[PDB]
Amino acid sequence: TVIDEKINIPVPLGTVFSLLYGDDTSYIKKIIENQNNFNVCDIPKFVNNAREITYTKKLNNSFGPKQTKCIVTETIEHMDLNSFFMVKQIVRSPDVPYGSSFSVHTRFFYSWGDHNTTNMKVVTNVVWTGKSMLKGTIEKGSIDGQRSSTKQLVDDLKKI
Ligand SMILES: CC(C)[C@@H](C)/C=C/[C@@H](C)[C@H]1CC[C@H]2C3=CC=C4C[C@@H](O)CC[C@]4(C)[C@H]3CC[C@]12C
Repeated sequence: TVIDEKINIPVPLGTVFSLLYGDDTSYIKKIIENQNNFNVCDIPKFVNNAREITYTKKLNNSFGPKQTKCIVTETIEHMDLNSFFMVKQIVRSPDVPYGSSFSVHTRFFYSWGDHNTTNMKVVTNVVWTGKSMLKGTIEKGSIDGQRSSTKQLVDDLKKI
């Protein structure tokens, strides 16, 4: 469930918001392009605190499909204008075994830190809409790669 409990971003809350979710989508597009993905759509601005992002993810697993599409729903859930905000991703990947029976939900918690730093926690969980003996492989499939995805995102986020 709890991917990363406390990373610290040496940049203010409002700028981390702008850098990952601002109306200039070029940073997040570079971020997303760096996580083993291709055929990335043109990254939309948020409208009504929601935006859709599509791409194909290359997989190196035991023997999944070894690539799958991803239809990602990204929404800004909570905005306390000074102390914290939170973004929630719902990620569908129809091409994998038992796709359309689940989605991956990841919450990105960003909070005002000391001398106006930003610390983030990342929490995910699979929501199920169908039975599947694969349940516990997908569940730890989601957690495992999300762990990797967060590592690249904070790795690229600090560089700038
Ligand atoms: C045996 C097979 C069927 C197993 C391994 C399939 C695992 C899939 C479902 C996993 C592996 C990589 C995972 C994956 C990696 C990284 C991210 C980035 C994150 O920001 C949203 C979720 C997302 C997109 C997830 C979704 C679920 C994926 C695509």
